[PDB]
Amino acid sequence: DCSPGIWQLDCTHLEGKVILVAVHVASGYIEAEVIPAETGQETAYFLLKLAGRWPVKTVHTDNGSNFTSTTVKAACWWAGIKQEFGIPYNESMNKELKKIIGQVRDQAEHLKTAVQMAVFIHNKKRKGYSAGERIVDIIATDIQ
Amino acid sequence: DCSPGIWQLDCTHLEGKVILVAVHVASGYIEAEVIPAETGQETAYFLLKLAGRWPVKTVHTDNGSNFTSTTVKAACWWAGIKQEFGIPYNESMNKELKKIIGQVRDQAEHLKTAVQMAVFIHNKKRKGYSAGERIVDIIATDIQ
Ligand SMILES: O=C(O)Cc1c(-c2ccccc2)c2cc(Cl)ccc2[nH]c1=O
Ligand SMILES: O=C(O)Cc1c(-c2ccccc2)c2cc(Cl)ccc2[nH]c1=O
Ligand SMILES: [Ca+2]
Ligand SMILES: [Ca+2]
Ligand SMILES: [Cl-]
Ligand SMILES: [Cl-]
Repeated sequence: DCSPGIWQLDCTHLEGKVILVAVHVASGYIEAEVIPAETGQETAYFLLKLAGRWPVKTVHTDNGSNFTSTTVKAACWWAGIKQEFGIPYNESMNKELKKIIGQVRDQAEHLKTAVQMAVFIHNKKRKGYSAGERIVDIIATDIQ
Repeated sequence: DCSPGIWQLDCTHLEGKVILVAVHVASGYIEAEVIPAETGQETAYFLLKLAGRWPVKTVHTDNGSNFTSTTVKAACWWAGIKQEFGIPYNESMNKELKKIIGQVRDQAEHLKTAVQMAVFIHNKKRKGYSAGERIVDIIATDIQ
């Protein structure tokens, strides 16, 4: 998709741990972190954090049951976030992010550190704007 | 100050808990969260997260000893962050953010939720651009 308010939110597993990945669809910009466990509390918290930082209008996921908890629904309600239905189920940021995580894995002891390093590398890499430059360009243009 | 790479990073205390607050100096845009405890590990982790999301060149703090830990220094080294020395010690986002936190405190059980709600309110409030609009404007203009 390409609307500037659309985000994709999924969890991946690595080293018996859970990584929450949010992708700004229009830009490829990512935010991610290791979460203690795959729960509605964690997801709702991540969403509130995301919505305070970017203009999040709609969120899609590849696992719809991710968004059934009362806590998630309350976070989306409070922040004014809707579920995206204009993206069908049939990218692979998860493999690409895991590729980068594997590249920097030894640069840190804890996976959570490695994940942030990978996010940094992903968002700054030019290919020629970076995802980080693209998101601010897309959002700033959408204001004016 | 007004350079687009300058951030201010402090901790506040509330309800026997610790809130890490990062302020984009040029825009007034904030990121914050409740951290388990006031440690170098927590600060370094916050900094890596921040640097992967925004172009962080320099960081100032009101408590210089915040940045003495080996872990913090390594995070700044890795991300290419320098300590800001162009801002002297003699804003009050901490009182203003605590004001908003107190306004929404009952809207959530856990302080960490309240804090994100306050960040959201702060960043979206027009006064007439919002801090959230100002930061993307400042950063996007600084690319082109
Ligand atoms: O390895 C981790 O997961 C973070 C970490 C780092 C570190 C911080 C930034 C980049 C890479 C590693 C660290 C670094 C030093 Cl010089 C000493 C203790 C340290 N202790 C830690 O826990
Ligand atoms: O109160 C918290 O700190 C978060 C939270 C919320 C909540 C989520 C977003 C905004 C406000 C509160 C919640 C909401 C419902 Cl409808 C049910 C269980 C819930 N349980 C929780 O832990
Ligand atoms: Ca319930
Ligand atoms: Ca040491
Ligand atoms: Cl280490
Ligand atoms: Cl509650």
